[PDB]
Amino acid sequence: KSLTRLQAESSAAIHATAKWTTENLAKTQAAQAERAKAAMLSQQAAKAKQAKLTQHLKDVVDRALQNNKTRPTVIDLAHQNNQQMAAMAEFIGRQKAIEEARKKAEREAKRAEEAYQAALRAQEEEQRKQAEIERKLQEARKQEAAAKAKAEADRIAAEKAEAEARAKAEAERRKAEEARKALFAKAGIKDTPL
Repeated sequence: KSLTRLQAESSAAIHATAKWTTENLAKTQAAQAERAKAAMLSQQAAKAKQAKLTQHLKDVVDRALQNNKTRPTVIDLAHQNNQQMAAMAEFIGRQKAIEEARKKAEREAKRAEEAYQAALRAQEEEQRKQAEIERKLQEARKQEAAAKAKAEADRIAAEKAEAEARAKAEAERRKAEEARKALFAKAGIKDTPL
């Protein structure tokens, strides 16, 4: 094969690889946009869960403040009677039990708050990765355009070298035939009808 045809095969193979690279990045972009959308969905669910468990904590706090209204009066501590002691002991038991339930509602609200912050960070990270893939995909498209333009220019150069090779061989063949026939014609030996 001619050097121009061999050069056109080399650049066509490089353009085929540039196409594969761009296509791989385009599929990566589409799969990464789906992961970002999945992370937005998971973040909206953690946001809802945080609001729900915060409301539950608020409801347990209101149960405490309602029970606190029932606090009995025990001021003569040296002369407490059995009914006043039972009233105070039962009030303290109810306040301690509500406090255990409030501590648990608060532990759960805090975990849900932390899970909402983690899902916000995960959404941010999937969007960061998506924007980086998009920058690489733009890079892939620019390299592919350059490879396409080069493969095309090499193919046209190969075609031009063959058109020129053919024109030159025809021009040399006609020049030799005319040179031979001019010797006869210049000596006055002329052509005649068939």
